[PDB]
Amino acid sequence: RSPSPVDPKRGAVQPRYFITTSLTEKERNSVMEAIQKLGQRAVLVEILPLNTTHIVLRGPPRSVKALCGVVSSKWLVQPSYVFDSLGAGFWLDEEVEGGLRYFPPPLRCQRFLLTMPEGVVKTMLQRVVEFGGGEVVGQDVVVVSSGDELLRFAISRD
Repeated sequence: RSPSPVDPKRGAVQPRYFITTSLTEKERNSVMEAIQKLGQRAVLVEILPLNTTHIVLRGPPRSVKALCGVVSSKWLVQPSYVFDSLGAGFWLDEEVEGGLRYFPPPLRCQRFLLTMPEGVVKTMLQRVVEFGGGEVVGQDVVVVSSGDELLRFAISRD
């Protein structure tokens, strides 16, 4: 988060399709109202809607939707990205605002060995791996014992 206070860097003038994840109802409604107020080709719109480009979340990626965004090259931005852009009068540059985007998709065509017992956590991680174009092994493998390990792998590629 480092825009210039004089001439803050403008983001590209193009459609932005926002969803939110794991926000409180109050913060979600505030984010929605700000997106609608700023406009300028942004819209608040499967695990992710097929038209998703941006995911608003508070804090680091933790939910299934946030992890699917990490591995499918969506922008992951804090609520401040929306409120700061409304304050500037235009959509700010996502990277200057501290937004996260991992390109190309970091799990694509990679094989993952989930060294954990069966359960909802394993199931969710298999869904994330597949959402990112990877394969879960049922040798060139990435061993994962936690979602944190998969996340740290996904953000450290290229």
